[PDB]
Amino acid sequence: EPLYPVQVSSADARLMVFDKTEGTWRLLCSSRSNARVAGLSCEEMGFLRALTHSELDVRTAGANGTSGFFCVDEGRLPHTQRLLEVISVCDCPRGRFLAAICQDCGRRKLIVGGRDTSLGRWPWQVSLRYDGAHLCGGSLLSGDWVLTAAHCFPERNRVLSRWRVFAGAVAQASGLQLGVQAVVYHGGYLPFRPNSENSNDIALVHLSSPLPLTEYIQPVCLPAAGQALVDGKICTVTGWGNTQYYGQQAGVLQEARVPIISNDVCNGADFYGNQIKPKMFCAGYPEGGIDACQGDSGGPFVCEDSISRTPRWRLCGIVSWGTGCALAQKPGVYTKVSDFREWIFQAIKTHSEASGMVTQL
Ligand SMILES: N=C(N)c1ccc2[nH]c(-c3cccc(C4(O)CCCCC4)n3)cc2c1
Repeated sequence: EPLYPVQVSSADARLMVFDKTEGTWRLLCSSRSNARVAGLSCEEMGFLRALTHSELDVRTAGANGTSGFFCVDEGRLPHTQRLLEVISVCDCPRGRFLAAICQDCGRRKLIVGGRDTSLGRWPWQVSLRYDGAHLCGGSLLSGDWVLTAAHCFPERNRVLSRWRVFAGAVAQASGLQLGVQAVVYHGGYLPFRPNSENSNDIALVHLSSPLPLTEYIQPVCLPAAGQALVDGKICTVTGWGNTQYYGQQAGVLQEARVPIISNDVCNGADFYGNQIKPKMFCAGYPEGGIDACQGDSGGPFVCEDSISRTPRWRLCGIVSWGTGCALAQKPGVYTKVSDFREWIFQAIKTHSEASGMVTQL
């Protein structure tokens, strides 16, 4: 597990960044911009936000395994997308440094050809229902925000008073069921605007009230900044979708394990013939048999790593589309979440108070 270059102490929340030139960790020198440095640092690592921050003092706190300090270029800060771009080594005379409490995520506090799952195993999984029926899955990013697919909201399914967000249970008939205040969908999603090309198949659901965080309801993390999708890696897709294309929805949330498939193979004529656009990837088996399906759309494709020095699940894909379900040489296609990190943050930063359907290019 090659560590992410930005870390946050589980003990006291100190932020630490890696020095390429020396192999050491350095603290971040406190400054007038502590708040954005905090948020930016959480964003960087793949957490949604900094809930709170504070100043620590090396006289009362210890270096705790760090050699010196980085300083943040506050002029560049508000315009950077990368923390690693705005820091330089500095003396930090006053020995005061930054700590940040991030919105925790990716951690447990306990579909075709998959298995019945248990409660708390996938606590970010939500069911998105219109008029009483399950149409789509989604993934909690906080208690009030859900990441799902744009295609879940075509013309007829745009009356928000009719959507509900079901969380906290794995059986469809069990749990908490809340309203929706807004939907921010991607304006680069050509079909919503003919019909087209499924790039930018991504939307955010803002619930009219936040869910409690429990052992059954937790957010997922996001891919950290610059984090690559690793081909062949086995990740997990879950949902209440159909267990055969021409079948019934699962009554109990299912899970299935599927490897990432390189675009080399997936774009191949044997497979998808150049239909796999660069913000999409495929996952599944050349043989077929295990796949997501109708009604898993919007739900989580999650991959577990240890790059934050503790095991974490991160939402690497969103169930977008496929030609049938579980077909040999037709794997699942997913939205590449890492490619929409700044879009997710901008949307939430901009449309937090909005109501209705909002387009964000
Ligand atoms: N093999 C796969 N991985 C895969 C993934 C995702 C998939 N969605 C569908 C499909 C087919 C007909 C209608 C729909 C609706 O999207 C259902 C939700 C609301 C709008 C209409 N989805 C197939 C399919 C296959």
